[PDB]
Amino acid sequence: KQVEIFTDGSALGNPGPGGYGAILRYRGREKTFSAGYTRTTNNRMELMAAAVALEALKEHAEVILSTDSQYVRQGITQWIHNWKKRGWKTADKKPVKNVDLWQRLDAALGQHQIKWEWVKGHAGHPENERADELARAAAMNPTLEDTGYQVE
Repeated sequence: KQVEIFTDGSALGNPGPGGYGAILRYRGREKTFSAGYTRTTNNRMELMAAAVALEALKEHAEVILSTDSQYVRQGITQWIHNWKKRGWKTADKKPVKNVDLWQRLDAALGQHQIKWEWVKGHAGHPENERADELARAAAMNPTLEDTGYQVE
């Protein structure tokens, strides 16, 4: 009755072609999601992976989401609630970097019960390693445009 989610994102530049990988497991079966983008960043792909995986759930679910992304971890544990208080802007009044994706992720997280597993390394986390392989394979064959990517 719980959904296990494992995500990763990767890009070949800063900005360059990138992609994500997401694996969803529920009631012993798995589903895989992966897509590649022409010009993006590692952080956007790491964040997009989690949003996409949470979007495939079409009803409230109890979720264990495992990701080794430091970026996603800081957003969830330190940044998002402060950014909402400040209307999604930094102190210089610019929109937060990647606000499009943070808002997409935030929408999805507010419908579920999520236990976040912040993993550190591929050893002993085979699904996270597989999600990394998926993301890298998608970066090698991009088909989509990452419309919200902006320089700097």
